[PDB]
Amino acid sequence: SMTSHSWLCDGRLLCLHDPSNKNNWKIFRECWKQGQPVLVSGVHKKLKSELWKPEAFSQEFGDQDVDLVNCRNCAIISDVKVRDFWDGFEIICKRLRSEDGQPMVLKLKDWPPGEDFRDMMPTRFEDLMENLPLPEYTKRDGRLNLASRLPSYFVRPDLGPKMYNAYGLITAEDRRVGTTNLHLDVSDAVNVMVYVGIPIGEGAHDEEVLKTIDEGDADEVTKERIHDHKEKPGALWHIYAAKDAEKIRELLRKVGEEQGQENPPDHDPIHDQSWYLDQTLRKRLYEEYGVQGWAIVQFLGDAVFIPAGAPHQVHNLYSCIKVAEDFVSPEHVKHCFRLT
Ligand SMILES: Cn1nc(-c2cccs2)cc1N
Ligand SMILES: [Cl-]
Ligand SMILES: [Cl-]
Ligand SMILES: [Cl-]
Ligand SMILES: [Cl-]
Ligand SMILES: [Mn+2]
Repeated sequence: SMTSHSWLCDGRLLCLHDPSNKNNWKIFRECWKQGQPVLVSGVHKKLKSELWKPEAFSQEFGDQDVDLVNCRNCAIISDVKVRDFWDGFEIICKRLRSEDGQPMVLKLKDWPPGEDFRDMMPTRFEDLMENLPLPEYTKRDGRLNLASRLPSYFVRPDLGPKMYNAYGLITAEDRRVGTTNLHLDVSDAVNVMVYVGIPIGEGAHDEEVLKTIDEGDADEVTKERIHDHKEKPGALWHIYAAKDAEKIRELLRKVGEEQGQENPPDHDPIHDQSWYLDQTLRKRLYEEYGVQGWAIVQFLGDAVFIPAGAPHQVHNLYSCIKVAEDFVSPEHVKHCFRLT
């Protein structure tokens, strides 16, 4: 039967079921005030599916010049056509290959560039902004979004949204690599999974996705949702409370020193965006510093709400198109203030 909501992460994560329910705020606001992330399912059912396909991006924008990132080694592939990314999104026999002859795992960097999403793709901009959940928080002019109402004493977010496009990680060795490394933002954000590409035939890797979820830190209800099939899993997130950010910095300074890095005692390994917490490092964080996080699998149409100041990282299980909007809720405005 239909219900308003359910819990994941052993009761520590709110999951809202109806993205356009006018009463969502009554359930959301207490979890949000406590500094928790929140998940909202079903946003894909609200969107125009034909606007969010890889083949349409390639057809409309394919002659644009872009840079890619090789996720496995952070090498930059400079000044190639955006069709070279999109045509290999799902069809592995069309993907760029490294020197070893293997298909690469690529991220499309800064596309659309800077604040250009609305100008480059006005129909996509409308379809997304009209269907975002918790619209009093997330719309540019929502009553609980302070972004347009704050003086220069506050760091203000860029004009959005921003698109995040990358292939899925494939191999056992790939399990320890991030799509987006551990970092934090001084604004709140909502991140929507608008498309998941699961390759079939020549380069299918469904076995190692299932091994990754079964051997990892996800909850039993999350593990249930994977094994049911039915919905397409996109990306594995780890999110940490803003209050735990300095303990995470302490662990990463200690690990950097063990690995013979030479860093000043005050350097900020979260701001550097150079680390992915693999299973070893997540267990050490819990055992040695007493810090627990939230392990979240973002399926097609799931919106992840990330609180300002919360360290987070992302690992794509399959090829993903994500679209994210920054906002400034009153609950977390302290994180962007420029004094004390
Ligand atoms: C590999 N795989 N494929 C699926 C779906 C395909 C179409 C709907 S759901 C779910 C998983 N885990
Ligand atoms: Cl907070
Ligand atoms: Cl458009
Ligand atoms: Cl709302
Ligand atoms: Cl990154
Ligand atoms: Mn982020």
